[PDB]
Amino acid sequence: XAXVXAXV
Amino acid sequence: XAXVXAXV
DNA sequence: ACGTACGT
DNA sequence: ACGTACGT
Ligand SMILES: *C(=O)c1cnc2ccccc2n1
Ligand SMILES: *C(=O)c1cnc2ccccc2n1
Ligand SMILES: *C(=O)c1cnc2ccccc2n1
Ligand SMILES: *C(=O)c1cnc2ccccc2n1
Ligand code: NI
Repeated sequence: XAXVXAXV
Repeated sequence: XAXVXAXV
């Protein structure tokens, strides 16, 4: 859920 | 992610 | 419900 | 001259 590299 | 000239 | 982010 | 960055 976090987006820091993928954002899902 | 390393910062030695951009640091991202 | 998954990998992105740069230039001296 | 070099890899760090999280939860909905
Ligand atoms: C977001 O909160 C989150 C948490 N765990 C995960 C596991 C795998 C893919 C995506 C995820 N996203
Ligand atoms: C993004 O691509 C990415 C990959 N690995 C991680 C590990 C821990 C926190 C955030 C991350 N983001
Ligand atoms: C940092 O760890 C890192 C890794 N690879 C990259 C590729 C392109 C731009 C920035 C980057 N940062
Ligand atoms: C910073 O500007 C910079 C430019 N290119 C690089 C290539 C390899 C390692 C570190 C670098 N830092
Ligand atoms: Ni470059």
